[PDB]
Amino acid sequence: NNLETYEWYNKSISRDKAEKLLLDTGKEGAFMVRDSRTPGTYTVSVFTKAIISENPCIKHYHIKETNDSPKRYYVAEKYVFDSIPLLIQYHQYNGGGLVTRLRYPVCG
Repeated sequence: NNLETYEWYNKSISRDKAEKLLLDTGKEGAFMVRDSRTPGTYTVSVFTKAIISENPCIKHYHIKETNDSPKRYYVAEKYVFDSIPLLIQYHQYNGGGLVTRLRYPVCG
């Protein structure tokens, strides 16, 4: 289940790089992900077309894990999943709060 393969996943990524990659993509709600280390949760870098202080804001959401069944990972003590991809795939489609529920996974 080792992410690595999602336009949104960004291994060894940081908070600055994702934003950088985000600011590069623009897709309001640019979705990205970055591994953490804790219980095994992954990070999700979400970016809202930003180029100044107009409004556009970036957001790095971490996918919390809760002994799957029901699901484990989540980014809002909300809808949890057995993996970021599903957790992401779930946001990318259905609702799922988040800036825009995974508007466009950034892969930089």
